[PDB]
Amino acid sequence: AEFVPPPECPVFEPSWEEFTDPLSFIGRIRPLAEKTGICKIRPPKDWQPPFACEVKSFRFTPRVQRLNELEAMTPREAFGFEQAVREYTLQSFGEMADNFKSDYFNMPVHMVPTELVEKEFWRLVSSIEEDVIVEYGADISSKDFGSGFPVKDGRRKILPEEEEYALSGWNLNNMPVLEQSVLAHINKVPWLYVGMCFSSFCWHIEDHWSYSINYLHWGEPKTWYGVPSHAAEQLEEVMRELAPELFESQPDLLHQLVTIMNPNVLMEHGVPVYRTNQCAGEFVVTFPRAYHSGFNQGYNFAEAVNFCT
Ligand SMILES: CCCO[C@@H](c1cc2nccc(C(=O)O)c2[nH]1)c1ccccc1Cl
Ligand SMILES: [Mn+2]
Repeated sequence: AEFVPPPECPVFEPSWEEFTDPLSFIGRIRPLAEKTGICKIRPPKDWQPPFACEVKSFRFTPRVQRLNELEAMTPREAFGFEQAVREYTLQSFGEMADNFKSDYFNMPVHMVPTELVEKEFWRLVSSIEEDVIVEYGADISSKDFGSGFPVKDGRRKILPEEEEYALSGWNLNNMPVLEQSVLAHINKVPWLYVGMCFSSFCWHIEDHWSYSINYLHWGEPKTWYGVPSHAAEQLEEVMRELAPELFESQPDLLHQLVTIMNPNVLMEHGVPVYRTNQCAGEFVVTFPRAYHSGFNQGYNFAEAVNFCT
């Protein structure tokens, strides 16, 4: 009855030698990681970049997420006016996020097991008797208040011990993003995600089937689910079979806005699914055409960008 956690995706702990170049390292781990879709990379213990966002000015309006919006399809009065998008700071969002989680579980936020938040998230997604609503500071451009990584653009001070991280290849601002094409001869920045408990992103692949790299700067873990690219057509078949008929014929770019599905449903149809808990300071790499989704365990701050090889 309860949620069955998928098997864990690979976790790599590269030495300082292997950590020298990200593209070479990802190319070496590819024979295994491309068979799981996603993988986690723990940097060496002494690799600790600072947080370089403009915190004093960081203001955002997170989007409202109703967990059971799809199960509710199968009309309430004044639908569409459930909750307005409101402005937070990092501090005020974190206070709201911690208060929500501690009130919901009746525990301190860091004492709640990750398996319990996971089991409760999927129960709420399919629940018609309990309407839980959360907020997600998602798709915040790094050009607004700066990247979480230090950058040498002359906008914010960089200490001498921090210059290493502004020049590091693992700095998401230093990832290659320019795809090769003839049009490029004839003629992208990271995004930020401020999460709270139960805030989520649904199943999707990247534009142009691109790689993606994701870094959790700080906070509570981000829970991931990934499908290897060799099962991409299997997942899309399961989606079309079980998606509402109103959304079944929608283009993939639009359907990916509401592609929420319990991983056990995919596993029961033969789709291989892997999971991981991405903790603060760890990278998650998604491979080409690897479907992925997930949710946040609590107040956290992530940075993501598509990169090309
Ligand atoms: C309201 C959340 C927005 O969801 C993003 C999103 C993608 C993504 N990929 C990796 C990690 C996260 C993460 O929220 O941490 C992601 N969020 C998204 C979901 C489906 C389709 C397209 C887009 Cl743009
Ligand atoms: Mn993604």
